[PDB]
Amino acid sequence: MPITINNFRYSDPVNNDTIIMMEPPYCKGLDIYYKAFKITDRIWIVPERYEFGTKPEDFNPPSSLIEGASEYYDPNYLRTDSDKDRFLQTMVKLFNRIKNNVAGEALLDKIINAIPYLGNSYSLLDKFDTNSNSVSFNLLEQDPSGATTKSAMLTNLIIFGPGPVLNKNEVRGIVLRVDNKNYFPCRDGFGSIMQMAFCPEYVPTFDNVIENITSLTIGKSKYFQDPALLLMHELIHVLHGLYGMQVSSHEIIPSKQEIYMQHTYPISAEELFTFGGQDANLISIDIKNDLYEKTLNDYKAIANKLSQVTSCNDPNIDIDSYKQIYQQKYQFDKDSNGQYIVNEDKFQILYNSIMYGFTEIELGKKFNIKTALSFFSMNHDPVKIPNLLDDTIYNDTEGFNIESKDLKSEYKGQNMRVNTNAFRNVDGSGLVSKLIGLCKKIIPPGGELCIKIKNEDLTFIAEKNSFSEEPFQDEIVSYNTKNKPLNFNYSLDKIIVDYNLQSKITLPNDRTTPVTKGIPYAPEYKSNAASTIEIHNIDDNTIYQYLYAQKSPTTLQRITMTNSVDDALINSTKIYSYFPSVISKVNQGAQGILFLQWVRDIIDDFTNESSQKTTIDKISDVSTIVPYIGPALNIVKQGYEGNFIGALETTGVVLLLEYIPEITLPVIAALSIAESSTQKEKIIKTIDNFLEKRYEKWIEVYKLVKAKWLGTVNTQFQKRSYQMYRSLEYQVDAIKKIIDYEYKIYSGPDKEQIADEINNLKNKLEEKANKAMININIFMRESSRSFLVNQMINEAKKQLLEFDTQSKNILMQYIKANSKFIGITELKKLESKINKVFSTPIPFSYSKNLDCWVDNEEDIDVILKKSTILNLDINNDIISDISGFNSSVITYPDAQLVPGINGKAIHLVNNESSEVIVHKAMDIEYNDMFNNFTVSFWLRVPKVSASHLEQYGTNEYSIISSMKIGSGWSVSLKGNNLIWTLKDSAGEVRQITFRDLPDKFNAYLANKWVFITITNDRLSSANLYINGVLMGSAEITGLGAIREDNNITLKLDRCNNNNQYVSIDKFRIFCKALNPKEIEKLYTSYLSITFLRDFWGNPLRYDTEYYLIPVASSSKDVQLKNITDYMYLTNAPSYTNGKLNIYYRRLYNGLKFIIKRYTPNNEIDSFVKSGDFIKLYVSYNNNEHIVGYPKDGNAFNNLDRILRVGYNAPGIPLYKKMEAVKLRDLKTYSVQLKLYDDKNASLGLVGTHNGQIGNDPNRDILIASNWYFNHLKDKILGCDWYFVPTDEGWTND
Ligand SMILES: CC(=O)N[C@H]1[C@H](O[C@@H]2[C@H](O[C@]3(C(=O)O)C[C@H](O)[C@@H](NC(C)=O)[C@H]([C@H](O)[C@H](O)CO)O3)[C@@H](O)[C@H](O[C@H]3[C@H](O)[C@@H](O)[C@H](O)O[C@@H]3CO)O[C@@H]2CO)O[C@H](CO)[C@H](O)[C@@H]1O[C@@H]1O[C@H](CO)[C@H](O)[C@H](O)[C@H]1O
Ligand SMILES: [Zn+2]
Repeated sequence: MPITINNFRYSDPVNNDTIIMMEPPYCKGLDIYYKAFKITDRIWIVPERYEFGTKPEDFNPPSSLIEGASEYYDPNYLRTDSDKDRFLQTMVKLFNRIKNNVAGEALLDKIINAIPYLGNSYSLLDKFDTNSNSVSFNLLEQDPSGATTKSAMLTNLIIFGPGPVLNKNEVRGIVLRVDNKNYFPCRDGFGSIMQMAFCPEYVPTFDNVIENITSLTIGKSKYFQDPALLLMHELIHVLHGLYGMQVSSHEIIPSKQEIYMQHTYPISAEELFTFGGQDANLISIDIKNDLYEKTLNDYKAIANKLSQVTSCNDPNIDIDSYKQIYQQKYQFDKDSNGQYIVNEDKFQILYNSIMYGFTEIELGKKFNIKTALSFFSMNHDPVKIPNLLDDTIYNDTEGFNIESKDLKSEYKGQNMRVNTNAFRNVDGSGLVSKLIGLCKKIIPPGGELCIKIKNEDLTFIAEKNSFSEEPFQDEIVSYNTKNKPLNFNYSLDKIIVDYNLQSKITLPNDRTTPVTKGIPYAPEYKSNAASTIEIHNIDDNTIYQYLYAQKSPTTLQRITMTNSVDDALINSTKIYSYFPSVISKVNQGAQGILFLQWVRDIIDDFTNESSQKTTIDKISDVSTIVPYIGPALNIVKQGYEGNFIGALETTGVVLLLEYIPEITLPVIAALSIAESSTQKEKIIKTIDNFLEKRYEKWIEVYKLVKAKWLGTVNTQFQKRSYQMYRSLEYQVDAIKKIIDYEYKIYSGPDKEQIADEINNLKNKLEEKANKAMININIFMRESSRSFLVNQMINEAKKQLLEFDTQSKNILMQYIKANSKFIGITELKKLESKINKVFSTPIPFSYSKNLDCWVDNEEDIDVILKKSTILNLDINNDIISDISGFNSSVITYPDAQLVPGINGKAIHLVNNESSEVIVHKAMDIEYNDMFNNFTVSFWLRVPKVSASHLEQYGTNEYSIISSMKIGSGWSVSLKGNNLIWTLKDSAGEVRQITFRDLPDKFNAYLANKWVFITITNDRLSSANLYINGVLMGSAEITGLGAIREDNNITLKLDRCNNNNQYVSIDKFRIFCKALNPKEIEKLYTSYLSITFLRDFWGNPLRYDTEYYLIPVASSSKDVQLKNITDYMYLTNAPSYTNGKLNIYYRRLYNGLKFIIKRYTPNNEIDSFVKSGDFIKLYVSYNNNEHIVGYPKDGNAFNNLDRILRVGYNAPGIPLYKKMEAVKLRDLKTYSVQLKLYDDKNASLGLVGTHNGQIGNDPNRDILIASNWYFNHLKDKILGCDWYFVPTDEGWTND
């Protein structure tokens, strides 16, 4: 099953197998050859520049660009044999990187097996034709004689070095010249040789600014991209091309009229599907049906075409071999006559796998590589990665993000501020960008002031012509018209599951007859070179002057801040600012006495000013408004100067846009019926088809508006955040340059003492600028949402309501015409359901679908998924919402991460910095107010000591709360009592108080991971569950509206004990009250079997001391009789406390055991996986002694074998090979242990047998026996063990 990646040096000799002299497709018949290397089955590498259709002068750096982002040019790259070996070795390493993750392994398998069709639309119908440069390349071989032989070879991919532009990779199918037109076999189902132009050293950079998630220690920074993910991105284009599904229509063209509009190439639908995520919805659902149908016809043509084949130009080609291979590729079936036919069910699964399965984003997650969030996310200058072949910089299992160097966490290996060894800045000579000029008329104190703006800083505004209007035209319902799908998507996880099951299919030999037919026509290189700049002339100051005014000079000079934008543009020493408080304190030349106070007062003013939030009652679905956006960017209405909040009350969120798009829609034509010939059966079907196509209009039109929003509205709100981030950074850079000047002027005694606290206050500026961006991103995210949900979607609804009433006339006149046929009973019943349907509008969804019912009981996993509105997961030390609604999450400096039930968990200590905040998305803002809901999470709290129950036993502290004013819900603790509280608008209160059990070894709030679930039914009661079992209940009826805080806060609040902590994992909210059967499935979903677990519920680890306790006899510890002798059970001591109502068996007595790997490899993991072979040691007198059974040693009933600690009799072998497993009892944190001999025979599971050895007393002695294997379904069993390590959260009293 594993795919083989070949190794070679460029200097290795030609062998006519893995190393050849290739004549590439666009050189066919010219007898020009290049050394080529077979990286794997059907993939070649040619270390040469992609020079096809070019001239030498195209490779030099031009003066400017016509379109797009920055481009790096270097004609000397990949010239020498040395350069070529370097290129070859880097590619091999990147292919090995891809192979070593199963996601990437599945991608490579699809590409290899998706062989092109031996033929195309203009080839012979009865024949397979290998005589085309679309499918085959020639190659020159030698004999021992020295004479040569022209053969040919079939292939899927050929990888070349980069063309002129080094940082823009390309994938292209071979083009054929037919009737003086370009024909692409990679576009109508057949496929072809795909040619890639690739360069691994030069990569794009992106940043962190817009992201919903935010850490305050990470902050905002730039990142560079992993070459392996860039390679995989292009391999997705190769995959589409090979199945012949390359999309080349319905492009998104940028408008380029105004200054603010970005100049790019048209964005293909190909690119958007490959990148994935939300921006694949720029293509509206109707266009996806067009593309699906196109490919369905193309494949049907091939199924017909393949059937006619009885010959081939190559005599050696076995015709029947290829037929079964193409049947497999295309998922064709056979009719009983013997012809190939398209099964449409099997087609839909194949089509979605290719177009919507592999995407950059989804691969990024599987590989732990950081990606951009949107396609329109800002690119910066590319960087160079000149040490990919150093394993200390980039390895073939983690890339840059290596765990042993602490660079996996928070994707720090890609972070340009942290990992400064891994990159170098690109040389200035070869880098070129599109700049536009902007000149303004100014009065002398020559004629003008001109600035240059970068194309990357401009905004993308989509053309109106780029979006469909097919949902507005006439649509004819009939009997035989079909249902269209409204979901085009496919799971990468499913693709992996499919890849793991599918049986191997060997391909035929890829050597074939020579290529003589055709003429090579290489497409000419479309140059992006330019000689001049576009200059714009506007007399008013735009946003671009307002940002340029905030720039500081690069010189160690005194600076001042002003509120006059025209002054700051002229004077080099002056800077624009929009914080009045900050402007005063910095401009006054600092005080000689109390200099530290002056610097301290700068920070207080910057904090007060930059942190300002507000709301507007008339804009009810925007939680956060930042007032200073107007003064900073010059977004202002006339007669509202210095009053941005009034300007927003009057105009609405549309004030923030730089281009107002037309939101009015044409009339949606009513549904028409063409069904004259009618039986009674065919009428009822035509009524059902009429209702379905009516439903499909609402969804089609909704998704059309969303597409338009994404390309024309959302892109404008996105840039405003970058413009604010740039602005806030300009202000921080200035204030620091003021302090740097005034520090060097300052003359006092303690200058050297306070030095580091001055640098400590300069750091606090960037902290408060990042906290400001949290509000600004919430403002732009929710404004952009409000314009979609309200303004734009109301236009769709207006036309859709009119579409309903017009189509109801047409439906009930068709009913009138054929009303007679079973009237009395069905005509009345059929009319009743129609009036129910058409009266109800269909709701618009901005994110996931609010479905909190789900067809009575469809399926418990589906019910749980569908009803989820919040779900916190922790990936690579980042906490985020994965539910679908994508609520913003804020992680504060001292929120800590610890081992969890399946990954890592949140850990909260008792100070104000230890905090996690979820700002609820607007879609789920008020779902708690009147409706049912459920909250679930794993909890772990330490055993409260006898002292702290006396001190802090009456202190109630909350740990999770939505409460303001004070209304909401909260989870709180008080001594050993768990408390759920529910409080409404009018001050009504309902609580559940759960008294924990006195036996702390069996208690829920005594240092163990336990699963909490709290349901809330408004028409009855709220129920508290722990591990799926009901523990408490309280009545919720007679309770009004609940009006929460917009943030759900995870924090220790009003807790007096400064040493208190808790741990919370998998925090989740559902929009309904779960029943016990739904809870049980939720509880057990988290209990995996991959990793074993300790007594506390955390992952069991190697090289860690553990005390053993048998589950069946939990009041017993393990003791040694003597070294080299047996182990046995003893009564463990205990602690009782009458007045405080607590007691427990004392921990940490008995033998210390240690687990080690039986066959140590070079792993980073210290986690014990189920099935791992292990060696068990006892740690006695700080020495390690092996546990095992000696050959023919003492044993009860000849079958229960007595274990021996550190046995070493000279001759006799000791069997010590053990296997750690989890065979039973999934809810308990126990593990079993199987013993083996030298020949791999089971000596049994480890447990105990009652008896006697010598004249010792009667003891439960430790043994190994196969007896247990016939008893694994018993409720209690003697082979289950707790592994108990010492923990901060349990000390004996
Ligand atoms: C109760 C007991 O002594 N169990 C130990 C067992 O002893 C054997 C006989 O018990 C069974 C059993 O219950 O497992 C009886 C079944 O009918 C047998 N089933 C079959 C053949 O299909 C099994 C089976 O033979 C074995 O498991 C082999 O794999 O054994 C037990 O009744 C018998 O006792 C008397 C007998 O009553 C009488 O004729 C006369 O007095 O002689 C016998 C011995 O005094 O003895 C059988 C063998 O000695 O043997 C197994 C061997 O692995 C265990 O030792 C088992 O004790 C369990 O051991 C566990 C871990 O080692 C753990 O300590 C449990 O708590 C013990 O019950
Ligand atoms: Zn692409």
